[PDB]
Parts: sequence; C-alpha cells; structure tokens
Amino acid sequence: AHAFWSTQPVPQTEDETEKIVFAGPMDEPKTVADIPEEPYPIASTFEWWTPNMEAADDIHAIYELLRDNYVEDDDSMFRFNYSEEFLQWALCPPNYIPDWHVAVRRKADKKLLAFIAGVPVTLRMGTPKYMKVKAQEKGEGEEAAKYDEPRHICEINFLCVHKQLREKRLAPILIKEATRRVNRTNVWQAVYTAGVLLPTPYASGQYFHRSLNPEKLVEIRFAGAPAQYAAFANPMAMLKRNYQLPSAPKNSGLREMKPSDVPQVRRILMNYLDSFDVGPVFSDAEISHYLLPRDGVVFTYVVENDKKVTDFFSFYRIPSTVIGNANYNLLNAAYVHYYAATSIPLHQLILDLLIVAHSRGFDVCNMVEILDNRSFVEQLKFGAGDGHLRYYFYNWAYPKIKPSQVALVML
Ligand SMILES: CCCCCCCCCCCCCC(=O)SCCNC(=O)CCNC(=O)[C@H](O)C(C)(C)COP(=O)(O)OP(=O)(O)OC[C@H]1O[C@@H](n2cnc3c(N)ncnc32)[C@H](O)[C@@H]1OP(=O)(O)O
Ligand SMILES: CC(C)Cc1ccc2nn(C)cc2c1NS(=O)(=O)c1ccc(CCCCC2CCN(C)CC2)cc1
Repeated sequence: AHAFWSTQPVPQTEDETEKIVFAGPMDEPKTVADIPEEPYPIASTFEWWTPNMEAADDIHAIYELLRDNYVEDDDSMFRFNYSEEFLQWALCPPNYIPDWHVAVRRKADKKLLAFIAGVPVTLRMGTPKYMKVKAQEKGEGEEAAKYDEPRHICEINFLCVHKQLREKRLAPILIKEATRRVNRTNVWQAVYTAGVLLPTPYASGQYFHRSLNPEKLVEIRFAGAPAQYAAFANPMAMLKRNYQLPSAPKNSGLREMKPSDVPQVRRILMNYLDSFDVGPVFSDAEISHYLLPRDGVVFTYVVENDKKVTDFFSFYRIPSTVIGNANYNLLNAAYVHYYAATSIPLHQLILDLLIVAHSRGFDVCNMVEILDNRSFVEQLKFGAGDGHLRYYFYNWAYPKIKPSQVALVML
C-alpha cells in the first residue's frame, strides 16, 4: 500500500518491471500547456520558496536542514553532513534551472521545513544492449532503439523533511511540486536514487567501504576492537598493519587535473561511460564543473604520459556526523566519483585514489558497486556496508539491469 506511489507513473511491482523489454515513457504524452501554471496548494502556514544558490545565506539554510535532518544509516550511527561548498557545487551545475530547487518555509519565522532539488542531466537511457539484440532478431530493432539518443532529463536529489514534520505526507507534496516545475520546462523523465526500496528500482547495488584510518573507525563503529581482531589476541597494531597504505602515489605521471586536461578527460571518460547501458553524457563545461579540483569538495588526478592523459580518477568529500558520540564528531569520507583507465589495471589506478585520500586525511573511502567498482573490491580490501543504493526512473519503463550496467554516479 503506497497511497502516493500507486498514483504515479512508475512500475508498481518487481514483476511488472521484470517483464519490461523496451525503454519508453509510461504516461500518455502531455504538453507544457497541460500543466498547472500555479504552484501546488499547501497549508497557509507554509509557503513555497525557491532558494538562491548564489546566496550564501540560502545555502546556509539548506545546509543546516540537511545537517540535522538528512540521511542516516539504518542504525542511526551516521548522518550525511554535506558542506556548504559541496551543496553549491552539486546544486549549480552548468545550465541548472533555479526553479527546480524547491523549498517549503514556515510563513512566520521563514524557517526551512523541507527541500527537494532537481538538476539537469543528459542521460543515455535507451533499451539495454542485451534486450536490444534480442529485439533486433525478432524484427523489433527499431522499437528497441527508438530512445537511444541521450535525453535531457532531471536528476532529483536532497529530498528532506524536518524531523518535527515527518509522516505528515509532506514528501509527496514536494515531489508533486517538483514534478510540476520540471514538466513546465518540458522535461518528462527523472532519475533518482534512494537507500530505501520504493516502486520500483531498475538497478540496485551494495555500498562498499575501505578504512583509511582504522584507529578512528574502530573507536567509532564498535566502539572497541572488532570481531576477529580482539580474537586471535593482538588488535590495533594488527588493524593498522592490515589497512596501511603507501605515503605517496605509485603511478609516476600522476598529478592533479588542470583546466587544459578537460578535453582529454572528457574523451576518455565518454569512451568508457558509453559501454554502460545507463550513463551520463557530459560537455566540456560539465567535465570542468564536476571534475576540476575544488577545495574540500572534489579531488581529481590524471595519469599523464608524454603530455597525454591516459587515465584519471576523482573522489568527492561527504563528512558524516557521528551520531551517538562524545570523542569524534565527524567521519571524513571520500566517495569514488568518475574514473577511466586505459594504460593500467583499474585496481592499480584506484590504489592511488586510496593513497591520495589517505594522505589528505580521509578516514574511509566509500562507493557503490556501479561502473567497474566490483573489479577492485577484494584486492583493495573494501568490505560491503549495510547500505544499498537503488536506482529509479520517473515516467520511464526500463528492464531490470545489474548495477554493473550503470554509470551515473549520484552525489
Ligand atoms: C518529471 C519529473 C519528476 C521528478 C520527480 C521524480 C520523483 C522523485 C522522488 C523522490 C526522490 C528522492 C531522492 C532522495 O533524495 S533519497 C533521500 C531521501 N531523504 C532522506 O532520507 C532524508 C531523511 N528522511 C526524510 O527526510 C524523510 O523521511 C523523507 C523526506 C524521505 C520522507 O518523508 P516522510 O518520512 O516524512 O514521509 P511522508 O509522510 O512525507 O511521505 C510518505 C511517502 O513518501 C515516500 N518516501 C519515503 N521516502 C522516500 C524517498 N526517499 N523517496 C521517495 N519517496 C519516499 C513513502 O513511500 C510515502 O509514500 P507512499 O508509499 O504512501 O506511497
Ligand atoms: C562507517 C563507514 C565504514 C561507512 C559509512 C560512512 C559514512 C556514512 N554516512 N552514512 C549516512 C552512512 C555511512 C556509512 N555506511 S554505508 O554502508 O556505506 C552506507 C552509506 C550510505 C547509506 C545511505 C543510503 C543512501 C542515501 C542516498 C541518498 C541520495 N543520494 C544521491 C545518495 C545516497 C547507508 C549506508
């Protein structure tokens, strides 16, 4: 029973989704003219607010709300604490539509009570290759390939309702209002991910983490010497030795990405991303925005040899508040972003990610098993966390695919 989700253009059961073969819209076609020109009605105590992401003060207000009310793990040990600089970066990519950032404020004190954000993305979301070949040889190649062209859609992130206001059906209203604003721009699909199961994912993957500073992680999550380490007898020096890393990168030719790398990074990224069934397409501007180093936020390194970029990796920083804890207030996590290896094995490229993260003071490296992320798990000593990231489309029928067929990283 999904009083909201059952009225929406999404597949309704794992079953409906498992019998879909071709990509395509779910709803009847609509026009911008069809869509209400006024915001969706809310209590007169509340108001719709479009924050300004160039106002440090609006960013500050979004910041505080997410800091105190955004995503926690299942056991309430950690909550995301995206920084202000991260929010500005994430919410203002090239060609973003300010209208798509939708807030609810209390009319009285102008207190921020809820938020959802949409940003543009150019996405390949045509029928997966395997289904395309099946169709091709039943004479349905054209149907199957009808929506192969990258689409300019919306990507939804940062949905958050203040804890005081939970379970009052405010999340559906935010989603309807976001949909209306997006539809008014003549966009009919969205992509989103969530830690929870909703109707109905097209892909799902586990999270994986790698300790960089085993000392602190253990004084947090256990809060003592974990299962098998306080078991054979000597922990801590054993935990440190197990997760130790070189002090400096191993691939000579590794340096920070700089503005002139933009065209080569884009080309090697695109070549790689194009082999996945679902993935983004990035202009030079978007490569610039999402990949050029930006202090405290995103960190990007290239392997350059004979003045040519042959490989790169990136990671971004999301600290999490450590919830029930006196000692350390924050876990500093690096998240694996985009990368591409052409001259070395991926585990060897990503080992340098770990070394770099570690030397810059991160506690842990996290990721989801998308892209080719599984290929380095064991070798680099990642273990599965308790999270699962589910990928979803709005108003788009899509077959079930493995997360190794997905190349869109979500922030
Ligand atoms: C063309 C354009 C379309 C664009 C829009 C595309 C769709 C975008 C969809 C959003 C993509 C978001 C991507 C992310 O950011 S995922 C992260 C979401 N945020 C958090 O987890 C932060 C902490 N939690 C909260 O703030 C609240 O608990 C939220 C806001 C999550 C729910 O509020 P609340 O707890 O106070 O409950 P309610 O009484 O208002 O509402 C209950 C309804 O909400 C459904 N619910 C619960 N969680 C989620 C969830 N993560 N996505 C979608 N729906 C969710 C739920 O099944 C129920 O419906 P139904 O089963 O009765 O049917
Ligand atoms: C303690 C570390 C070993 C791992 C770790 C670190 C910081 C965390 N902070 N938090 C909050 C959860 C954390 C966690 N453990 S986990 O399994 O990797 C996981 C990671 C994320 C989630 C949250 C679900 C995903 C939420 C969606 C929201 C939308 N978005 C675009 C991406 C994530 C649960 C567990």
